[PDB]
Amino acid sequence: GVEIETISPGDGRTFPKKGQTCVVHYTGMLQNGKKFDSSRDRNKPFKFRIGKQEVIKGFEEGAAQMSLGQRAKLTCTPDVAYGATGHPGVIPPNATLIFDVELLNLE
Repeated sequence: GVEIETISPGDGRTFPKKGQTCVVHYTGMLQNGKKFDSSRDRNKPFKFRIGKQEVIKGFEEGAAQMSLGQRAKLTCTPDVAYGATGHPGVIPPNATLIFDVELLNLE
C-alpha cells in the first residue's frame, strides 16, 4: 500500500510516465528508528527511470502519484520491499518504511 501525504507546493499536473527518467530527492527513515539512506548527503539526486523494476515496489507507485515540485510522504508496507527478506545488515525482515520524497525531475 502506498499512502500519499503531500506537503502542498508544486503543480499537480506533470505526472511521470513510461520511458521517463526522473530525479528524486529521497530521504530514508525507519519507523521508530533512525536514518538508513539519504540522497541529500551524497549530493547526487539519484537519476532513475520508470518501468524497469529498478526501485522497490512502494517507491515505484509513489512517484507516479506525485507531480513536479511536490513533496509527499511515503509509507511502505513490509511485503512490497523487504519484509520477508530484509536487506542484509541494513534493513531487518518485516520492516515498515518511511520516506520524504520531492519530485524535481525532467523528461
